[PDB]
This record gives sequence, C-alpha cells and structure tokens, in this order.
Amino acid sequence: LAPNDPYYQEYQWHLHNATGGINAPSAWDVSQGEGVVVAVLDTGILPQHPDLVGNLLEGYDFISDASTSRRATNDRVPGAQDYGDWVENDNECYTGSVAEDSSWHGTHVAGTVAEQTNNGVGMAGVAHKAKVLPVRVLGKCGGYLSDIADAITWASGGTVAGVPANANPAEVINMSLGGSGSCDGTYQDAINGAISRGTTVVVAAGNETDNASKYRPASCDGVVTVGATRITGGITYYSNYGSRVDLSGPGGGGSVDGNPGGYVWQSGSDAATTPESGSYSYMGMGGTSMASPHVAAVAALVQSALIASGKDPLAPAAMRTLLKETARPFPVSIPTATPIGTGIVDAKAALAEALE
Ligand SMILES: *[B]([O])([O])[C]([C][C]([C])[C])[N]C(=O)[C]([C]C1=[C][C]=[C][C]=[C]1)[N]C(=O)C1=[C]N=[C][C]=N1
Ligand SMILES: [Ca+2]
Repeated sequence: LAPNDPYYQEYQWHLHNATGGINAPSAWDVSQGEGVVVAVLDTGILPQHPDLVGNLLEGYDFISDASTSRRATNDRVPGAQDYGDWVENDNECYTGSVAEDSSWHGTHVAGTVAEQTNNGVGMAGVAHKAKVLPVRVLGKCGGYLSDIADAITWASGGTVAGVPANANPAEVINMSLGGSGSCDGTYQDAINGAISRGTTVVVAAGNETDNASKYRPASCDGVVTVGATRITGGITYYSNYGSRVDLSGPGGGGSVDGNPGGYVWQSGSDAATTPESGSYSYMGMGGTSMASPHVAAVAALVQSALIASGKDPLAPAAMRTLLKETARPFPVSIPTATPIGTGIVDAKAALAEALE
C-alpha cells in the first residue's frame, strides 16, 4: 500500500525507506491493526487532532498531582487531554534543567502507532486501523512511578483502586518514557501483571548513549527494549545499548541526517504552553521514544492479522521472540560494545512469520 497522505512520501522515511524504514508498505497489504488496542503511556494526547480523530479511545489521566497534571485537583480523571508539559524556568525540575516548550510527545508517539492513513491528510501511521488507548502519566517535569505502575495495571486490564474497570484492555503497551535506576519491584510487579494478562510491553531503551541496564523500565524483565536507528540503518548518537536491548526501530539520527531524514514525523502541535496557545501540526522528533512505537505498532499488526485468520494471539514471550527473529539485520555495522539488538523491526517479515 502506498497511502495518499500528502506528507508521507517526503517525510516518513521511517515507514518506507529501504535501509532505515520498517517495511510498512508491504505490511499494510496484510494488516493495518484493526481490532487491536495499543495503550500509549505518555504525556497524554490532543484528542481532536484531525489526523487522529477516529482512532482514539477516551483513556484516562493517572497523574495524581495537580502541579504535574496542570489540572485543578490531584484526582485521576477520565480522558487523557495533554494540558502541556512546558516548564518556564531553568532549574525548576532538577538542578541543571533548562526551560522547555510543551512537547506534545504523547500525540507524536500515538501518531506513530495509529495516525489516520490514506485519508488525504497530513502523515501516516503504522497500525492505522488499531485504536490508541491514551493513558496520561507524564506532565510538568515528568511523573511518578506509582502513577505509571497503576497505568500499566489498568491499561492491561488489571484492577486499580479508585479507577473504573478498563473496558478496553490493551494487547500492547508502549512506554516512551524512563529514567535512571535498575527496575524496582514496583515497575517489575506491574509489568509482570500486564504480561500475565497477555499484554506485550514495549519500551524505549533511553537516549543517554549508555547501557540500558542502568535505566527503567528499559532494564525490566519481560519487556521489549527498543534502541534507535538512523535513516542509514545505523545506531543513533544517543541510543542506549547493551545486552538488554532486543531490537531497534527508526528513532532518527538528529541534525547529522538533516531535515527530514534526522526525525520521525507525526501529528502534534506548535503550541508552546497550553493547547490553546498553538494549533494542530506535524512535528519531527528524534529519540528511542519514536523507535519504541514502531515496534509496538508492529506487534499490533501481528495480533490483528492472527485474529483476522481466526488464529490465537501470541503470548508476550512469543511476540518478543518473533519481533527479534524477524528483524532486518542492520545495513551498517553496529560496534560490538554498543549492541542494539538483532536488527530493525520489519513489519512485513513479522507478519509473514506469524502467519506461516
Ligand atoms: B524520548 O523522548 O526518546 C524519551 C525516552 C525515555 C525512555 C528516555 N521519553 C521521555 O523523555 C519522556 C517524554 C518527554 C517529555 C517531555 C519532553 C520530552 C520527552 N519523559 C520522561 O520519561 C521523563 C520526563 N521527565 C522526567 C523523567 N522522565
Ligand atoms: Ca493522515
């Protein structure tokens, strides 16, 4: 499938480039992810983005701190509206931090997963007939482990005290988020719960040019840890590495690769603070954050295709095995001391092997 989205051909190398893309055009002849739900645990979403409307569920906001959520109370509430995670001053978050505009990171990531495709608008997405379940866990200066842990539980169909039962348990969780430290019991237990319910958990390796073993949830057991490659098919300057990294997806090499080649392109906003301070747009972002949702979406394509053939969905361990075994070996040599898994996720190869 060559979809008709106006910016797809020029911008979205990460979908269709022969060295650095995930073989999406061929995959899309087989599956678009229909009937699957991917939970995006992130900064929230702009739910009326014209290129997302139709592929989103209401979701929920798990941030239990008014200052972080920019909401009026510390309550968790239905919906996942991103209120903006901007920070006006240097050093507000940690000693050393610098002021940043609102990321709309969750809307970008959600676009990689399920941006409306072949609709003659904006950009394409990978699992563009799936639904995204947005689960807002990050706000101003980030979020809290307890919020993220309960979000994992709820997203995967587990019970959380204080939140109504999830009517849309997700086959796949994407966490384009993390921080320093080995995986603790809190993360690991929530993740083990999701896995026990059949949910595959896909996470960003991190962007510290460091061993993924030193970060969480990257270093958690049972997860798919995703490094980042360039348009060239080689390691990005920022990607974390190590034996824990399972495979890579396109994350974008940044300025060395230019515009558009250095960035992944999806739905977002130019708003600097509140949603109202800007308008809907398409944004180019780089990171393991962008790589992870390509892999989460491919998982969704696989689960969907199987259901369509009346076959059983893959258990998490099988999904991770399939993603690794079917990845495209890197077209550029990866240095021995910075491994980033078995290859670049290959949407077509994954589908072909699952349907054999
Ligand atoms: B990514 O953008 O590549 C990245 C991956 C992560 C595993 C290191 N995600 C983040 O940095 C997320 C989302 C984000 C929010 C705002 C600006 C840019 C990105 N954030 C976090 O995980 C986070 C944020 N603040 C504190 C701690 N962690
Ligand atoms: Ca589109």
